[PDB]
Amino acid sequence: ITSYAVVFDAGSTGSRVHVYHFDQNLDLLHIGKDVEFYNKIQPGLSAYADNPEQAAKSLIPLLEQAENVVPEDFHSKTPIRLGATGLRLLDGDASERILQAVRDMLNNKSTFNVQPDAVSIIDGTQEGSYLWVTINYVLGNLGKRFTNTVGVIDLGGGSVQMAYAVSKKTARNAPKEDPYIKKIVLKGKPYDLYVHSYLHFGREASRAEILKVTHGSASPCILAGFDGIYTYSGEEFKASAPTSGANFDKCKKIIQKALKLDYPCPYQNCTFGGIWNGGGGSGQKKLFAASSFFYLPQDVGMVDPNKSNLKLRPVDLENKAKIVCTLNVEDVKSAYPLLEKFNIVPYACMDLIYQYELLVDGFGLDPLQEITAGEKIEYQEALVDAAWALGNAVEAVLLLPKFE
Ligand SMILES: Nc1ncnc2[nH]cnc12
Repeated sequence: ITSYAVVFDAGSTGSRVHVYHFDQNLDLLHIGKDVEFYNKIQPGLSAYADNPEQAAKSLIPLLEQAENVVPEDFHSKTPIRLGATGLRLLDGDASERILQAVRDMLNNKSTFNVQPDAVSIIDGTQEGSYLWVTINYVLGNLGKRFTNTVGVIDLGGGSVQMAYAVSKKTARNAPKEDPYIKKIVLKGKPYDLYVHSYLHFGREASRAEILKVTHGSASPCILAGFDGIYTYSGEEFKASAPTSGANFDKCKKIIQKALKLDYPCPYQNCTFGGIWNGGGGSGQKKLFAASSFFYLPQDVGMVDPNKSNLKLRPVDLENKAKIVCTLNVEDVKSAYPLLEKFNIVPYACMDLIYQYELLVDGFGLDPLQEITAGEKIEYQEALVDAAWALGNAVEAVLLLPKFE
């Protein structure tokens, strides 16, 4: 009558296990006091790049816990999956050896149902599409017409993803690299998901794009009182404020350049960089913005304490940057200790204007349109990570006979 699912998320600095218990209607059942069992170990699979057998072994305590959580009679029919990030940055084919060692370990050490596609790297558009499933699952939209689903935007470190449901018309029309449409059937309803991952335009990566605009020169995107170097992907970028410090107007123009808003559009309409926007529409009217779209507001005191998401309009980011872009590093460090925790005080103005620009100029959102940003989303009384794991589990369970 019910089904479990076990999902590993092998991130860059640790590995996490999620176990879910779905009832007959695909609603999550509590496990203890949460809507999942969750645990984490460190370090991540990357720490064992040189020893793949040990990378897989790192996960064994988590697996054992998952084995104890799922009652033994269900084990045979319970899917287990592992999604890895990052891990691609590994030299030679250390990436693939690790994934294979994981497969071997799951096959040797567990009783769970390991499918051929169980262990993989979750790219870019795959992540965006799983996040779309997580969010629309949590909100009870699966099986509804595409127009009642909530599109997702995820500002990762390296990339930003946009995922939202479209018409079969729009899908069929889609331009002929990651394909722009991902077909997924959820609760028996086929969806055509517009999906795109923008490499270089994640939170960390975007700073490098921005600083490239000014080459060896000071940048007005940098706060007064920092004159340093930004390192991204082993490249150094000069990051020094001009004499007058940061400046919202000039930083914004630099950001507009960095985004390649003016890149010619080979299709009907584009976001930026010549990328097709997927045509917009009802599927993109309600949005949930994940990861750094939440972290930044949280770090500049926009979010109520003890909260994992918030409603905001993009104008809120612009208005925040208008103040923050007048401040220096000491001012911002004192105002916003979380930026100091994360070592990104100098980039406060840049980060805000970037998010405002990306949303409005880039993705064509109305600056007054409310969106939800969060790292977690409410499900019953609990919070679910606004990430790919749950969506991955949902998809896995939906392949079972019965769940349909
Ligand atoms: N508030 C935060 N800022 C930056 N990175 C994070 N990762 C998790 N929480 C974060």
